[PDB]
Amino acid sequence: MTPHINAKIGDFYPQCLLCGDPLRVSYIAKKFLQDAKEITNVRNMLGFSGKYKGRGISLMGHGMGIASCTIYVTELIKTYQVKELLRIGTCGAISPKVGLKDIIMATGASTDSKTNRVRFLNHDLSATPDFELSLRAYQTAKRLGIDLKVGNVFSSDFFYSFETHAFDLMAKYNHLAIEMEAAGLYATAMELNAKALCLCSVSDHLITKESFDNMIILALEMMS
Amino acid sequence: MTPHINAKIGDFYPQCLLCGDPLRVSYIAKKFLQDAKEITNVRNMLGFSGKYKGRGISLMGHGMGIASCTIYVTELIKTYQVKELLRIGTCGAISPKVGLKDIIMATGASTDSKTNRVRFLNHDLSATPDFELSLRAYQTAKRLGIDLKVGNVFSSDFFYSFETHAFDLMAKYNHLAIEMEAAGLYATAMELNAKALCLCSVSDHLITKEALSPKERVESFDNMIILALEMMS
Amino acid sequence: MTPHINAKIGDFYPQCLLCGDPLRVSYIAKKFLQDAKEITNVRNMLGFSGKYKGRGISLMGHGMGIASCTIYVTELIKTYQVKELLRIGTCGAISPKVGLKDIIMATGASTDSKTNRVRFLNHDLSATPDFELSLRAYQTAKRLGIDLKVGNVFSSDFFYSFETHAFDLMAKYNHLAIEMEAAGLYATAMELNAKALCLCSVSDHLITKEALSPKERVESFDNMIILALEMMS
Amino acid sequence: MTPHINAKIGDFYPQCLLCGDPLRVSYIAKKFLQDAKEITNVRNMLGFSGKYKGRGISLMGHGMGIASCTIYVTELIKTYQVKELLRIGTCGAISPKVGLKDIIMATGASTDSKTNRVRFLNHDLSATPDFELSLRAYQTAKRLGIDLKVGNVFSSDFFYSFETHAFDLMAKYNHLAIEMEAAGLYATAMELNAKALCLCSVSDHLITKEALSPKERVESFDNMIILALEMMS
Amino acid sequence: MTPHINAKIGDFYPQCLLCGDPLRVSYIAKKFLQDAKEITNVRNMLGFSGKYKGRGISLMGHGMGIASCTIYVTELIKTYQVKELLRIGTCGAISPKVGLKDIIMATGASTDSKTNRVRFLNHDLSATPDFELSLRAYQTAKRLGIDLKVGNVFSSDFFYSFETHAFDLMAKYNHLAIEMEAAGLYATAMELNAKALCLCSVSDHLITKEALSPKERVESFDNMIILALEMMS
Amino acid sequence: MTPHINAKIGDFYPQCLLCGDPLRVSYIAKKFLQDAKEITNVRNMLGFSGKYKGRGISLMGHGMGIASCTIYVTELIKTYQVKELLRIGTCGAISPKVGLKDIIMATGASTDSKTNRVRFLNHDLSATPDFELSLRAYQTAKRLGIDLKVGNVFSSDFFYSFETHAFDLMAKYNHLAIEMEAAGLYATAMELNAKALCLCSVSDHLITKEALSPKERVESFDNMIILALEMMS
Ligand SMILES: Nc1ncnc2c([C@@H]3O[C@H](CO)[C@@H](O)[C@H]3O)n[nH]c12
Ligand SMILES: Nc1ncnc2c([C@@H]3O[C@H](CO)[C@@H](O)[C@H]3O)n[nH]c12
Ligand SMILES: Nc1ncnc2c([C@@H]3O[C@H](CO)[C@@H](O)[C@H]3O)n[nH]c12
Ligand SMILES: Nc1ncnc2c([C@@H]3O[C@H](CO)[C@@H](O)[C@H]3O)n[nH]c12
Ligand SMILES: Nc1ncnc2c([C@@H]3O[C@H](CO)[C@@H](O)[C@H]3O)n[nH]c12
Ligand SMILES: Nc1ncnc2c([C@@H]3O[C@H](CO)[C@@H](O)[C@H]3O)n[nH]c12
Repeated sequence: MTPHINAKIGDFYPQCLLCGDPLRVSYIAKKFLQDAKEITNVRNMLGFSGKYKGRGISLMGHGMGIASCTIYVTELIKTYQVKELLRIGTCGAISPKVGLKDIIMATGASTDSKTNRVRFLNHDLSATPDFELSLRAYQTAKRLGIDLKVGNVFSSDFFYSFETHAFDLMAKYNHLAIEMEAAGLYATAMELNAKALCLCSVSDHLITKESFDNMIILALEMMS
Repeated sequence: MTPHINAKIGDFYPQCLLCGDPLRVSYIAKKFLQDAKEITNVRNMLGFSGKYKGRGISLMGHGMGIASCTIYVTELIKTYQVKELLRIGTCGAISPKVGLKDIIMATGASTDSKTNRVRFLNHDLSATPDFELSLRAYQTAKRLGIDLKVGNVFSSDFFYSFETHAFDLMAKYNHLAIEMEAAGLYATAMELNAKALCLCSVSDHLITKEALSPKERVESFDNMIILALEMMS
Repeated sequence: MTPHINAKIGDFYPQCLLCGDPLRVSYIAKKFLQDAKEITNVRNMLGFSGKYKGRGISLMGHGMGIASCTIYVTELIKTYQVKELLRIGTCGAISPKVGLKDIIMATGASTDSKTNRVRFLNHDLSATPDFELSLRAYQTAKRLGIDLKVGNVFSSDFFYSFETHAFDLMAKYNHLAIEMEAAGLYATAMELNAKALCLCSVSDHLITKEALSPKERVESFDNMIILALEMMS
Repeated sequence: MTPHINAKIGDFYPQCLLCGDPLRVSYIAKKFLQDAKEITNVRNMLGFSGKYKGRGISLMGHGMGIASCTIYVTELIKTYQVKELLRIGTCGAISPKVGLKDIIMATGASTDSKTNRVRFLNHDLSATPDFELSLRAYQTAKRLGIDLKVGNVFSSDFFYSFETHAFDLMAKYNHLAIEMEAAGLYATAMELNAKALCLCSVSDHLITKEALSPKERVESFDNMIILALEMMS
Repeated sequence: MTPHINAKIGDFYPQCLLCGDPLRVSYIAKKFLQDAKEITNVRNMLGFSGKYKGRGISLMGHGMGIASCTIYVTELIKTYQVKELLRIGTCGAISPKVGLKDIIMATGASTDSKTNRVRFLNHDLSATPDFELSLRAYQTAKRLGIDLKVGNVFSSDFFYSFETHAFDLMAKYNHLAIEMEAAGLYATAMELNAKALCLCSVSDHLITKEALSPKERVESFDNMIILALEMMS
Repeated sequence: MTPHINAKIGDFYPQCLLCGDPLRVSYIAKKFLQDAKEITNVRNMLGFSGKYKGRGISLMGHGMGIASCTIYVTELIKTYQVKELLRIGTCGAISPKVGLKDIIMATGASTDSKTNRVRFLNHDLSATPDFELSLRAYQTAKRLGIDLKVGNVFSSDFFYSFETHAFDLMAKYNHLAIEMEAAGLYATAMELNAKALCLCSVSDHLITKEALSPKERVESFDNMIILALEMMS
């Protein structure tokens, strides 16, 4: 076990969905999985294992911020042998190319964190997902009739930003939304030779100021 | 209200104890507070309001890491008018001068985060607590008989460090332990003109190599909890 | 009629193949492009327009290094109205998952350059290609039987590196090879709302030191050239 | 015997007051010490030993700027076995919470220097004083009826700043004044396991534009001096 | 022999004139050299050897940008035994001290590149030419009657800058013009213990927006070419 | 008139010799200057005005480190209208090209300071002297038979370095010795459009550990002193 997860070794399936909110994790388990079982609950951060169309899938909460997400993903990969990690979170849109409830696939995750400079020789790590997973998401979305928005996200250490004047420039450079974990998810899976992908649903639009079941079904179907 | 707290304005007393683990927040509520009332629970991050020896105090969980801690502390100060914030967390020791279950008062919080450079002109912000709260901690601990170790902590973005070779250097510069929130709590309270202090109890020793169970991280630290409650009385 | 291109507006088709070496650009025009016409030649950096399976395609040399690549790509987009930019080049392998003659599709381009920090608020810009273009490359490679390797590249300001001790760490973080332009092409295309993708053929293995002979170098690369022309038509 | 101090080993008491200005060091020796003795004079940077109310105490100049301070402090600790170093300097106020001639105790020293990143892994070192000395100063100030302001200072490489637009942000983050050595004093004493503290009296008010004269910066701060001598007794 | 130069070892003279544009290299070979042989042409990047008024000298193109220039200079020094490198080229004026057609000798080259921090301990490398070459340029221009402006240049990674708002500041600090290679040339010559100098001629004024005609760009730089060739004699 | 200089306006000649040690400044006034007159003494930092071979010449102490040197140089130029600043001093050699008693002319000054990044858009400022002054020194040294060594120096914030393992790399990049002010003097003179040059005499070798005796130090420094005074005539 670990300081942060109290599941037995082997309780996690090799494919795992991730959200920051452990209550969204619990919602998915109850609504979409058969024979769901809570397997961890340290710090109220819940994880579950269960079945979707007969196939095992795990769920795990990772909290908020790159440092929190990195703890849980590192342990899922190294201790619990998880191979495929699909984050399904929320984000604040900053681009006119997306609207409320749109699903974004993050093909790159920029950041204001120092974590990847520490990891990567003080240079610029382009934090990216596994390509096969990104291709799988695109094809799965197509057969579900979901319109996938695709681009970069900006993973910030700040929910309440001190650089809101720079949102336009981020959007100019194909950043569709801001969240707070993807660059850490991506860098950790790169570090540990695992397959990761971030999808986020737009819950706020930061420019225009304006029930993610479709993203959940997308994630479950691409793990089938 | 706020995106991460569903208490209404006025639910928090202006003095608030803080832990990363909302279950520790839950444990302190049930055991030490009379008429404890759960006042927030978004994302399972629990907060409480209750009285301690007749004086009202609040409790709030802040999650793990500077980014998580900053969200909750910002919201407590700006929206819930919390005035004094006392973090009582855990940490990993990197100094021979401390052992398991020792209490550390962080008079400075160094960091490998970029957050304070972003806040502070790309310069070095020396993240520090409110001196009056630190003096209270020292005096209260003296009165209670608690041996308070005082020094810097290092607030890291990494629980699993890529720089374990640097631990002796950190300890040479008076860093007693590593945790992951103090520099953010301190900078946020500095930004927002509030009073903050970080106390942390040693749950791991990174040199003599020990570690405490997740249960033990809630249960073996009543000394630090009582010290915090007494400071706020 | 930019400082570095003397074509007229309208001489470039909206899809353009890019190489650092203008002589390779010339090779492609003479071997593959019907009705190939030279349209620019400032600094001996040649560009061409022609047709491949009935579709208009342009070709342009960009020289070596992010700064050189950035000049040409900026001018192609902002003056000559190029919308899709497909770069093919060579690279030096640093990963045990790729070998000589492999074709790599760069789904991200890390860098030791300061250019993207200058462009992007002194933060970390994750320099990435257009997804629909990468989709086309994968689908076309499968169709042509090419076993496309997919991962990051590291775009360096140094051909002769001062950090060869870091190659294993780059390879651990899914960098398959080093070249010197992709981070620049990707960031310029992101800035200017254009669709770009980089493919590179492994001519040299920086770890084992194996290297293609000149005849091998042109034996392969022809496949990469066909891939690029096929995905653009 | 160092390049910068020509005292003999054993001339310094373990407790030493420090000023940047050696003529203030001279002023203190002549006015407040019995049996005072000039023990060093290299580069006109004077130091003295003598008694204050029967008790031995040393005084030493450290010049202006972190690099100068670090030289003298390093030598006082490593060569002359000084254990307690109390700086009593001057500063320029940037916060409305203080005025001319107020005394400030620096519970942290932010900086625009690169020295602490060089010392400390290119991370953020929170340069802080020894807590027991800081406790000593608060208690003695109270005991003497001296009003003592407490907060951070910002130690800059610049007397003539290029970032005066940033002073309000500094003041917002609890920086009461700007001086040029405390960060280096603090980090050197952390490096070398010594006890250090910085007090500074406001000699310039950067928001209203007052500036005392050179004569005045030596003679107008007797309360800070008496405070320092008292906490060393 | 080298990946980017296909001359035989010994084909270059120890003194080599450098220019970014290989067609300008060819122009110099035609108008100023006798018995000139083109000795290298990889990537259309021409180099020559021949006689300037009876004295053997070489010419070599280096492309655009620090990374491109560093490749060619490194190969000239380490493989082809070049000892004195004189670089000429154009620049964009940012100071009121220079105007169109002025020749600038760069006694320092500042930069927005990360390359010298990678080279030099992440500190500030002051990239400078060989002094004897600068003195020889100064005496040769005086003798030839050529007015030589002397100061710093700024070597940018960006031909199309994102920091045009900063040009006045660069000019205040004695940056007369912007180009894209000198900082790399100087750092490379310093690494490899070779002598190097950069002259540049103002073809464009980035402030007043004046520019030379197409004819003038062909014909106005002969005085700089002659100065270079003469100081190699 | 300034917080650090109590000279009357007009007390300084427009040509000023600088040295960090005010007692060395006094020594120069006392031995070489006709009608030498003390004009400032704030903080025991002496300065003088007088005549050498009939021409008026000022001397000024600037203390140790970039921050201190910047204070005095800024005030000399801005308040006292000093136009030409000739800095002498000592240095610690790190290159095998120089030995004890050698006089070094610094045509560039690298640094580990953050000052020039703060000054210069967070980019790399190449700190360089005025070229005319460098020629004057070379020509005067020639006339006087002095074998003047020319290259870069490294201006460090640290007398007691934490990076001694890097000295060989510094010397590789043509850094002949280490001192602590030149990068600041140069940047300040660039900022304020003044003419400055740094000369330093090798008193110690940090590689071979040779050192000049306390006596033989003063006879080696008269040569550099006379070089400086002869340049200002
Ligand atoms: N402006 C923003 N708007 C909506 N959601 C987010 C988020 C995401 O939601 C969480 C913050 O509520 C956090 O984990 C992050 O992934 N970050 N920033 C946001
Ligand atoms: N060796 C250790 N290293 C880093 N952080 C912690 C902590 C603290 O406990 C949590 C991480 O387990 C988080 O709240 C952090 O601040 N305890 N032990 C730690
Ligand atoms: N070790 C290496 N091996 C093969 N090719 C390259 C390249 C590519 O080839 C060019 C340098 O020869 C340049 O344009 C870059 O894209 N960089 N580094 C390389
Ligand atoms: N407005 C001001 N700004 C910066 N430093 C100082 C100082 C201090 O006084 C000296 C500079 O005058 C030096 O010791 C510095 O720490 N006094 N007033 C200052
Ligand atoms: N604004 C500018 N104006 C004129 N020349 C240049 C240059 C020089 O000309 C080349 C770009 O055209 C480049 O390699 C450099 O040598 N850079 N920036 C310039
Ligand atoms: N290793 C070293 N050796 C000799 N001199 C110096 C110096 C020079 O001498 C002073 C240090 O005593 C300082 O101000 C600088 O000018 N810095 N570092 C030195």
